[PDB]
Amino acid sequence: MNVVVIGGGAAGLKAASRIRRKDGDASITVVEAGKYVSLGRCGLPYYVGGLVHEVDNLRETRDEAYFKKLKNIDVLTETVATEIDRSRKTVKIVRNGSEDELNYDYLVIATGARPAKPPIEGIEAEGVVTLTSAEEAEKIIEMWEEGAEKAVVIGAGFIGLESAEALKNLDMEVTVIEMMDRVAPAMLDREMAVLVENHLREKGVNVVTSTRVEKIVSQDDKVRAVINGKEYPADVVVVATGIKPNSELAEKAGLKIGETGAIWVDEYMRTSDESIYAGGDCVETTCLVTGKKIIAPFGDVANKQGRVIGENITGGRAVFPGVIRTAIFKVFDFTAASAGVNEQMAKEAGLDYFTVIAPSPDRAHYYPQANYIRLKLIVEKGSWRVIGAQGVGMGEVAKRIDVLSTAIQAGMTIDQLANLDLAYAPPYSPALDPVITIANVAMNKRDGLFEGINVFELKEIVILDVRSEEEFKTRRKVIHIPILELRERLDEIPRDKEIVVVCAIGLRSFEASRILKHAGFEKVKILEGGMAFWF
Amino acid sequence: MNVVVIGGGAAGLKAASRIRRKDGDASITVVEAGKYVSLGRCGLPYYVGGLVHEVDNLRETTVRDEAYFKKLKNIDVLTETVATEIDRSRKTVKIVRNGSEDELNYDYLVIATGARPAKPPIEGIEAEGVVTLTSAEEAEKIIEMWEEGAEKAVVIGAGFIGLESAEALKNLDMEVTVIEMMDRVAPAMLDREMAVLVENHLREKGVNVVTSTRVEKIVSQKVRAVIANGKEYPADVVVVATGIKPNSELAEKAGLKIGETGAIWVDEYMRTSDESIYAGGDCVETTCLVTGKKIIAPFGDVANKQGRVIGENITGGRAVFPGVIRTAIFKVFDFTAASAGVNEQMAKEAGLDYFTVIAPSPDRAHYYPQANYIRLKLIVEKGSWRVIGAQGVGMGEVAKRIDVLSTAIQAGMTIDQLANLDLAYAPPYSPALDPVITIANVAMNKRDGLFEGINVFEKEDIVILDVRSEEERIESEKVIHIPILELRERLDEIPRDKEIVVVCAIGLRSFEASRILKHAGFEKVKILEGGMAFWF
Ligand SMILES: Cc1cc2nc3c(=O)[nH]c(=O)nc-3n(C[C@H](O)[C@H](O)[C@H](O)COP(=O)(O)OP(=O)(O)OC[C@H]3O[C@@H](n4cnc5c(N)ncnc54)[C@H](O)[C@@H]3O)c2cc1C
Ligand SMILES: Cc1cc2nc3c(=O)[nH]c(=O)nc-3n(C[C@H](O)[C@H](O)[C@H](O)COP(=O)(O)OP(=O)(O)OC[C@H]3O[C@@H](n4cnc5c(N)ncnc54)[C@H](O)[C@@H]3O)c2cc1C
Ligand SMILES: CC(C)(COP(=O)(O)OP(=O)(O)OC[C@H]1O[C@@H](n2cnc3c(N)ncnc32)[C@H](O)[C@@H]1OP(=O)(O)O)[C@@H](O)C(=O)NCCC(=O)NCCS
Ligand SMILES: CC(C)(COP(=O)(O)OP(=O)(O)OC[C@H]1O[C@@H](n2cnc3c(N)ncnc32)[C@H](O)[C@@H]1OP(=O)(O)O)[C@@H](O)C(=O)NCCC(=O)NCCS
Ligand SMILES: [Ca+2]
Ligand SMILES: [Ca+2]
Repeated sequence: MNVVVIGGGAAGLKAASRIRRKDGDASITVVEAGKYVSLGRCGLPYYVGGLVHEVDNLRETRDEAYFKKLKNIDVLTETVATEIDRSRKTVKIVRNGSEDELNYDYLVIATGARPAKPPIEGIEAEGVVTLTSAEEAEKIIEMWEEGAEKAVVIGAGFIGLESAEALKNLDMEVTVIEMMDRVAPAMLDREMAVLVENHLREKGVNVVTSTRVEKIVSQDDKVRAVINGKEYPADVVVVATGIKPNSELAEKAGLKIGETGAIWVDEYMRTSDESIYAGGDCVETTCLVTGKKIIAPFGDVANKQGRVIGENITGGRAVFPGVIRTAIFKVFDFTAASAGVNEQMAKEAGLDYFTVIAPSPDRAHYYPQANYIRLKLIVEKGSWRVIGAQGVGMGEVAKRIDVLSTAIQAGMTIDQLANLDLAYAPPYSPALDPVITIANVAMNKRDGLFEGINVFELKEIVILDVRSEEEFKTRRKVIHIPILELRERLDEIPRDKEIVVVCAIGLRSFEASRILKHAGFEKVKILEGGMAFWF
Repeated sequence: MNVVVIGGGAAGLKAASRIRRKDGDASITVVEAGKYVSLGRCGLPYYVGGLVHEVDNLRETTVRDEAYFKKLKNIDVLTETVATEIDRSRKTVKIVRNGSEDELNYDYLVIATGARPAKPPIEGIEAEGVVTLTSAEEAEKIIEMWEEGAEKAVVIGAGFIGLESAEALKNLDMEVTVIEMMDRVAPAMLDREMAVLVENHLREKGVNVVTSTRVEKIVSQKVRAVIANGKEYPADVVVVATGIKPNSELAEKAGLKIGETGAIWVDEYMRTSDESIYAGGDCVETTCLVTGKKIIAPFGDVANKQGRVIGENITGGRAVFPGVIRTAIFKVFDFTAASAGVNEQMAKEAGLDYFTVIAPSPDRAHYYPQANYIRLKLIVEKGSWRVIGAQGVGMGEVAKRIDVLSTAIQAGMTIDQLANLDLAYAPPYSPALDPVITIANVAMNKRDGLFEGINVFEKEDIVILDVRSEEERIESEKVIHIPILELRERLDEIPRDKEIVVVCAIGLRSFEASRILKHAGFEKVKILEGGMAFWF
């Protein structure tokens, strides 16, 4: 048969490659609009930053010849598909300025997504870019070659912050302007995003939240951006404020657009027309924790979908049930990562939930280069199914979020979580993995064992520092009694007042809280996270 | 309530601690036969190897002795007190402390006596220089014999303890030999195809290894070990790492039930025959969850999980420990080796009909710096399509993929649901499709029959189709070289007569070669799953 696919990225070409494997004499035409094809855009930041030496490192082991000689896939570069005709099973295209028509039996719509442009003045001014194409990344390189030293990023998304770091590695002053309460809003709660935020500031990236941008001042077509009513010079601006899926070829063909604005498909990835599969960044998908439909615009999602499309055109049955939003990005020295549902979207899903956060050693506390990762876990009440997890930190958080991610897709309970046999040795984890121990911490709050509160809760009431050595401390109703000294002292403690137990990262806070309870104290609050989030 | 606990292993003191947090009034007494309470054994190798400066560190928080457990948890820890007999009718425990004999009254009793090292019945096994890494005493015995100038060593056992000892001892710039009776290093964890990698990294790091050899005698004056083939290996230190025995003897002497393994039997609640007697840690029988088999999982993580549930039910709860999956990990030099779930040998002895697949893949996006290629092996059950075991070895982050796959195995995931698993991907952390997702797809490619793959084990007429660019490789004998990007065209070269075995660097471009020829109708085309990596 002949298959025509509209794309050129992860989705398009993986779909193409799998159909080639299943059928060796199907006719596969991939229609692409740009010069480059199969480019590893999921790296462009690390190219700007210098980790990657040249852009062709993100297409390697890859021109049209590669796809011809290897897979016998005919890829037409710099050709636009301008209309789909489902009645004649045709795709009209433009090439060399002379139009033509491709006839298909199966068709892949894999058109990706474009950067959403905030409707504001000066957006098209020179020096305002997006990190969507090789070309735009390079332009950032030429303006730094030409004397650019100040940068504004709009948006603390993972693309935003990675272009923040990429740009600071160019020795530019970076300021990031975020619309929301905290940095990385899709992935994190305030509670946690504080950390990331302060790490950025500590690396010379300035970060301002809960502000829009009003205008982009341009001189001779340059820049400076008006925050709240402030100005932030800028020789470049990268706009990273979300995406908008390239679905209009699909809508103008009668294909069904779901409430995200993106092409609706089913589990099989077929679109409304049976002959017409679509997948990747242009397509809607289901959040399997809540079942709401969303756009999960990631590269792993794209390969997974594009393969299921490939398999189906070839006659098989394969499903892509949905996603859970497990994302991860890398900041200077911190990792941040998210799985399942966070507090805002757990709220908008109507789920009754409870929250617990417990940081833990990376590897054996005594082994060299052990770090403290900070995990927050969101558990659904009654069922006790775990519905979200998030992590930020200095050392190895990615593994904990991968395990908690597959735990959440398993619908595991904090009960069956706590006894998950994990791979432990002193260089890899402590005896009970951070994921284990926060399972236990969830059940100590659930079982009402301890009553627990976060750090935003500032009401300054007595705070007890069950610590022991102050090099970093808080100023003050601060009474200090070492945990080891507590069984004995305990006299200072007053009672009849709210005492909020506070240790270094909350372990000893727990072990005190229960000590006080035995004592007879009525109000004891343990500070989740501990001095881990005090800053 | 007063609760007694035999031994301050991990299990013993986590059990006691969990009780303490839920009951401030209970009397908790812990009896310990040795001087040191709560030492972290899992770190003694890295102590000997020098990563950890002081033995005492393995007992720190940022020294956690009886005064610690008294001042902080109001737990009465009795050091150097041996528990000699338990009597369930009397509900008492006889202790000998100070060469005097007393008794301990109890309402609930916890047995957490751990395991002693199994000692192979050999002549000279009690000579000087022969050690186990079971206690801080034996560990610093090693360090002092090196201080006195020992340079030759022999390890018996390619288990994790033995292997960690090989690296620790070689870090002292000694010449280290490992002798293991079975055909492969790390038998309980790995298969031969995988186990050879670990082996070869050991020899390329200068710890020499002899497999499929027994130890027959130890000579002395002060050591030297004669090995099978009567090969004699000089020795100035030997560590025996041959396995363990659960310290369950007071239990059967008290009439409690001993399981088929020799360890104390426990139910899911971690109780024994006597309900007043809970038992956990290295002395207890456990369930392997994929096969239902009864086993001994003498690991520190299972010890603490049990210890917590034990403490939870003494203190009026409902704790459950269903078993384990035998997910273990060790580090040898620049390599990491890990297993979860069932292994080939244990799968056939469990009688399950399964298939296997091997597919190495990059640590991170190939263009990102410090990408390594981990090797994953996946054992998937027939009919169900459940993933029942995985092994991974390599330089790079393998541990992540075995933690995720171990989770999938305990959740009963099939390769079909494994392929869709939403993981955390960004160029510095994984490639677009994580190695786990890729092996899932390669498995569904075996099950779907799209490729016939065979392992690193070939003397039959056949042409080895080599797709690669630079040959720096198999050398020869029926090898035809055609790089993959020219293969589409150059075909009347590959004789459409003989069985073809496509071999590439990692196994990936081979799959696209094998399918290319499938289109060409070659029929008798098979593939080397694993790639060039599994080769000598
Ligand atoms: C800077 C950056 C960093 C990223 N980092 C990550 C990350 O860390 N992790 C992650 O998971 N994801 C990341 N992504 C996202 C990832 O790139 C996308 O999810 C993935 O590229 C999806 O590709 P796709 O095939 O859906 O669309 P694309 O890869 O965008 O492919 C679009 C192609 O379609 C072609 N096209 C579109 N419409 C037409 C038409 N009408 N006619 C002809 N051709 C057309 C265009 O030529 C374009 O070549 C990142 C993206 C960017 C930009
Ligand atoms: C060198 C080494 C490295 C290891 N590495 C790892 C690893 O990397 N990963 C991993 O998962 N596991 C590892 N382990 C295993 C881990 O130590 C065990 O799983 C764990 O120690 C078992 O806990 P336990 O308390 O049951 O045993 P133990 O901690 O040994 O507790 C036994 C205690 O009971 C006391 N006792 C015993 N009998 C009596 C008696 N009759 N009277 C009084 N007291 C008694 C003994 O004094 C001892 O103090 C390692 C073990 C060793 C030795
Ligand atoms: C690679 C790309 C062109 C598709 O090419 P592909 O041939 O389909 O993908 P691979 O190179 O890994 O080979 C894929 C197949 O070989 C298989 N394979 C077989 N043995 C294997 C082995 N030992 N190891 C790895 N893969 C193996 C894989 O399972 C996969 O199987 P499948 O055909 O059933 O799907 C596409 O992913 C792309 O466009 N990448 C650039 C866009 C992108 O992802 N950007 C993100 C930037 S980080
Ligand atoms: C340390 C030991 C005695 C257990 O004592 P413990 O006080 O109960 O263990 P911890 O120090 O971790 O404190 C654990 C408690 O703090 C809880 N906790 C509460 N909030 C926490 C937080 N924010 N972070 C960490 N722990 C927290 C833990 O869940 C746990 O409570 P719980 O199990 O009752 O539900 C035992 O593990 C041991 O002997 N370790 C050495 C033996 C060993 O592990 N050897 C292997 C060498 S690596
Ligand atoms: Ca994802
Ligand atoms: Ca384990």
